[PDB]
Amino acid sequence: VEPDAGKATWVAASTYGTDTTTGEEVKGALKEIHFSTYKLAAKSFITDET
Amino acid sequence: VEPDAGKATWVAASTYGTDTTTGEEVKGALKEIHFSTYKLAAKSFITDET
Repeated sequence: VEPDAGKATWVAASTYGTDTTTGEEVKGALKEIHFSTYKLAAKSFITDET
Repeated sequence: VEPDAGKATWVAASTYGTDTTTGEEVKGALKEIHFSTYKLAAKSFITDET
């Protein structure tokens, strides 16, 4: 599962040259979410007399 | 040769299921019998002179 924002830092416009800041954001970070399974079980019996 | 009984116990009028306890019969059996043989001999010797 992905993450969102993502904050781009505005630049006052004194300079030219590129000369571009970018808020130093992680290019590819993701989150694993993992699932697990439980088991319900029962037993019954029948005696050889009833 | 076999031995005899070899009894089987009756249920305690409540213990019908499993619930083990039912007794058991004769675990060691088949008594051996050995026939030995005995030997004998006789002799009688005559002479010409009599």
